[PDB]
Order: sequence, then C-alpha cells, then structure tokens
Amino acid sequence: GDCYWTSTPPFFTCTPD
Repeated sequence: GDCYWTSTPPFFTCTPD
C-alpha cells in the first residue's frame, strides 16, 4: 500500500502492500 518516484518509465510505480 505504497508508491515511489522513479526516473525511467513508468515514472511512478506502486505496490500491492
């Protein structure tokens, strides 16, 4: 239940937690 920022695509990724 949390996400994080990233440079390469996808620019934004999330988690099932």
